[PDB]
Amino acid sequence: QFASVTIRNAQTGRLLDSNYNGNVYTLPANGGNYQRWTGPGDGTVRNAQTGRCLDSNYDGAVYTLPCNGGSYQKWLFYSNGYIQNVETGRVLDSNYNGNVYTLPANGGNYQKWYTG
Ligand code: NA
Ligand code: NA
Ligand code: NA
Repeated sequence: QFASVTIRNAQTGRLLDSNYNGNVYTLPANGGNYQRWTGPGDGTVRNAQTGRCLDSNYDGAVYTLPCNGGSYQKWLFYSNGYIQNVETGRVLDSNYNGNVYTLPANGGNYQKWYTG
């Protein structure tokens, strides 16, 4: 479990962030609570500001939605930095533009995250 941690992309250095409309992206660190995330212990990754759950689909889109208990909202954190969706098996990824998505694991640094 974790409370109010940042989730930083190892490659870009940008932080996972989201808004009340459910958009997810990365931005440079700004100290705000939209850039913090909380993991209760049920596999969810909840935005500390909005309370919405990180979610994704088989096409690789990522977004936040009200927490609904489903497997698309459950994530596995690996000690090597992967963040894997339980339903799809795809891992969280992002780019220098700030887009966030999921892709099959390919060992790249864009799929490594530092959570703390
Ligand atoms: Na973050
Ligand atoms: Na979640
Ligand atoms: Na990942």
